[PDB]
Amino acid sequence: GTSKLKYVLQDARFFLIKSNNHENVSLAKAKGVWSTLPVNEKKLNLAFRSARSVILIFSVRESGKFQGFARLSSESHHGGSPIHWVLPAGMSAKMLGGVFKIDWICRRELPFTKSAHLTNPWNEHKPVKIGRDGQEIELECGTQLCLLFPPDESIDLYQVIHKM
Ligand SMILES: CNc1nc(Cl)nc2c1ncn2[C@@H]1CCCCO1
Repeated sequence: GTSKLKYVLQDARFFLIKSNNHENVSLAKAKGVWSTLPVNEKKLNLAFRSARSVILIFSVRESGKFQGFARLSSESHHGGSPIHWVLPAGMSAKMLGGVFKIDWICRRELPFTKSAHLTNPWNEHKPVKIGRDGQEIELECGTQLCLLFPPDESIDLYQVIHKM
């Protein structure tokens, strides 16, 4: 069903996450972690304290799709297990040092063609697929985008709900 998903998305904030490569999104799905550039890291840390749920919606650049979405379960933290990110042209591990823990809500893909009817008020009502890494998505647009994804029947949202 969709009832527990709607409960998790209640009063959530949504952020677009753009990755330069598929390898880091696969690593993120396997390990439950994400790292971003310092400007977005500060934005996400502020949002984590302010909202019942912060939702990251992932899109690999040039893929024409979203690769899934996840809930932040922690603020960023330094040290800890070193994540072996594949680094873009000039993106040292120092610029990705903060690690957020995340709980995946959906690991299924959604092609951009299926979201063409959704526009983001916080990006000049451009289609929601358009936006820079870290772009915030307004509540109503973000909720409807997350409901567009195929159900991920391998995920049990019971444990996610207890962390709210
Ligand atoms: C493990 N996290 C990341 N992995 C990769 Cl490949 N790229 C990233 C990541 N976080 C931010 N970016 C941005 C996307 C816009 C252009 C500069 O890079």
